[PDB]
Amino acid sequence: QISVRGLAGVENVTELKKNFNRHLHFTLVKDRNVATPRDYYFALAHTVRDHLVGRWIRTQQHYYEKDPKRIYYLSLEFYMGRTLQNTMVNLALENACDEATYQLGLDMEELEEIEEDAGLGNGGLGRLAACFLDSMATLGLAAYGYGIRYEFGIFNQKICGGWQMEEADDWLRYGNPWEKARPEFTLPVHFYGRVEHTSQGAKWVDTQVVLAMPYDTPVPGYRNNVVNTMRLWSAKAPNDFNLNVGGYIQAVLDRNLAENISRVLYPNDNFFEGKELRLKQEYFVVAATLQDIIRRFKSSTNFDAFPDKVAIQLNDTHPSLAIPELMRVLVDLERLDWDKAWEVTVKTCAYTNHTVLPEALERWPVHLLETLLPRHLQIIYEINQRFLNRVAAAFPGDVDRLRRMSLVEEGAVKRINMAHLCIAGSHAVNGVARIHSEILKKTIFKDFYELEPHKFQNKTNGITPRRWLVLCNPGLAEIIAERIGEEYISDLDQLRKLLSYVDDEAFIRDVAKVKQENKLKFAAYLEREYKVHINPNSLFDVQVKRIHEYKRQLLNCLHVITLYNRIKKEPNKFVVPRTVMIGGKAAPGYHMAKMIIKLITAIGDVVNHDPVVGDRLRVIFLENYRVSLAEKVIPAADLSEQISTAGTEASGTGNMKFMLNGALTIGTMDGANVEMAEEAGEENFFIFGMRVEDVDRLDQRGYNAQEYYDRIPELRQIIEQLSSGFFSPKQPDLFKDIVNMLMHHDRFKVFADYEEYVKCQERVSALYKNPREWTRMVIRNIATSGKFSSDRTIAQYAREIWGVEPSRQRLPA
Ligand SMILES: O=C(Nc1ccc2ccccc2c1)C(=O)N[C@@H]1O[C@H](CO)[C@@H](O)[C@H](O)[C@H]1O
Repeated sequence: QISVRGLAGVENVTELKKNFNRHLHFTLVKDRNVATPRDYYFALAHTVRDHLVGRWIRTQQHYYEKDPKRIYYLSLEFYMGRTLQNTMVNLALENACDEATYQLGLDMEELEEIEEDAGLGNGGLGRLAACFLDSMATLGLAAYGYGIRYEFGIFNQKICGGWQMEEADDWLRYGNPWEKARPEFTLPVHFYGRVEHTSQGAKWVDTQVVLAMPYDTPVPGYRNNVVNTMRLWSAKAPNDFNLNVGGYIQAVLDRNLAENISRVLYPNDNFFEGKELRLKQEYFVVAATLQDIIRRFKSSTNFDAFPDKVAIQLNDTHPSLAIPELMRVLVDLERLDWDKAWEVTVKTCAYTNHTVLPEALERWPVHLLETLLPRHLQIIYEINQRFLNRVAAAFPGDVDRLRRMSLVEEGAVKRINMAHLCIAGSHAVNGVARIHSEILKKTIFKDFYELEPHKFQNKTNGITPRRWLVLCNPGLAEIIAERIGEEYISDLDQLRKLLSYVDDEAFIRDVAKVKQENKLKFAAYLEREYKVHINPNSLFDVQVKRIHEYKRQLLNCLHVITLYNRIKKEPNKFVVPRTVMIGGKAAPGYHMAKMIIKLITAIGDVVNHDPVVGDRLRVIFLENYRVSLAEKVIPAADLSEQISTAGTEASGTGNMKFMLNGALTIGTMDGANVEMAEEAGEENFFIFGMRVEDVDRLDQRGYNAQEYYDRIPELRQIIEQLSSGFFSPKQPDLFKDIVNMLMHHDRFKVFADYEEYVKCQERVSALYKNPREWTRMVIRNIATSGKFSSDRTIAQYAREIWGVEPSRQRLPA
């Protein structure tokens, strides 16, 4: 059908069709008379998987021969989404499979909707890991993703009476055709026990053993025949575990205790909960991974070359135990001296920070580490002592620097600061956008920066143009390719060439056409799967991301209510119609975030059924926001809401997805928004609100929300409506907590940005009245979105952190 989806050769189509029938018969044990769409999905999945195998075995054998430096990306989260379409795209099989399935009398797009998302992540940090694996394969790096195979990923969100209900994400129920169990590579992990000191070193003894079983998932590069590996550990009890009939039975049933380690992903987005189970997960992935790393290195005695052959990237502090675990192995097991072991560790490890919010930082109580990991605590104390000696020597007599920089936090409960541990034990520390990285140097890690300025770097985040353009928006990818060819898909800087098409009337028409088709298709999806009705001619105003106070979904709510009140005041006046879509999950125990969801639905209940409003304003809450839903709503959007309080969103990546797919951005000068506006030109961006400096000034003075309430009549009206029960007639005080929070304890200064936000929103509406000028500004965004490709991000990591050269050269097919 379309060019970028590859060739549908006579011979390829014939082969696909016969392997499809072979798998349906031999693999699924079905015949065409009983087969359901799910059976058809699986036969296709298995048929496409067959094409990976040859390339996967030869990629891995190639690494064994050439022995390049290996990159180990350690993460507790990999937010993968669906795999079928992505595999077809990267293998150039999409059109062939489309043809082959059509000839079998099947609709491939219908089959693609049957795949479960691999939802092994919460949000941004998890999806970054997924984009990174794609880019590393595409750039020909010898890279491995290492994490946990959660039986249950992020929960499915259902909305019931406006409230969020959580249900288990049983994603493995029908099986996962993409993974390959490797039980033969199972490894032991130790917990608890005690430390014994001998003539020749410390020994960790009397431990409980949990087995770690790896599952390998292929990661194909873009049309380069490279297939890398994502290895995910699963927890298994040993067979002498807990080993009378009641006693015998119970001992077998208690195997569950060990296997609970890999059962479920913690659903917290930017908040730290000090739970033992979570600590076990963190050690589990670290201990199993490091043994695999060492095994692979030994199959290349001399650990001097270890950092020449190994890089370990820590995705936040979650796998921070890699540092003392590497020390433990090198000192206790390999018998290296401390200082040499430490040199190796530092040169091997690097740390990426993803947030500045204090409540998100990992601070493990000492008594937890004492019981679960007694040897690691000793190594940590030893690391701390040697580190503080260096601080003392560099800043003599600065006793307060010593307590500020300590890995050990004293107080009610003693805690270990894992961020401090990572900085001390890594040769490189980076933030995820230029503004975020500067904030790390000037505020939270200022002391560490003064000690070791050379450690601190920036690596602005990116998103893969494969999943986030070609896969989810084939229409846009095609019209771009018509003008500038296909090479941009792996070299996104080439989109700049679209600047010379900004006054091209054909191109303007095509861009606007692709968007309207995306909007029609999404409007249909809402009717079919959710029986909700929207005007596809209205402006699609969307904010999708995790529900958090810092992200200020509440500021969006205030604008929405303002528009509604303005309409009710002047019903027969013209306003640009909007569909306001807000989606995202709240962490199960975050009361305020759950209250915000209820507020959103409550506004919709009033707004969507007011006859005077008509189809001029619609408020929709997008249920169960996840990777596969993002792939649908992002191409359909006109306006991207990126309205976090300046200084709080480290980078953001949703912002980039929208820019690449033809939405204009309303946002604050926060995270990557700053660099996006810089690339496109500020005139092509809807920037409003306090900058970081303005937030600082307001804090020095003290934030008084009352002041804004007193001086803004429109804001007063909204608050009074909330208090009085306008949006909750049967529970008049339902939103008292929200009002109280806004008036008295607002950490994120919602009121302070309200006026500029509403003002700027009027400028958006004005521009949308002029279709040709809207579209020309759109073209200016798409054309400057090149910097935000994860290929760029990964090449910077490779060159400035890992010390390896990316390559676009094909491996033989
Ligand atoms: O901190 C994040 N997530 C988590 C996830 C689990 C956690 C568990 C315990 C404590 C903090 C946690 C933070 C996160 O997603 N941060 C986001 O990372 C993105 C990728 O770098 C950024 O774009 C985004 O700005 C940032 O908020």
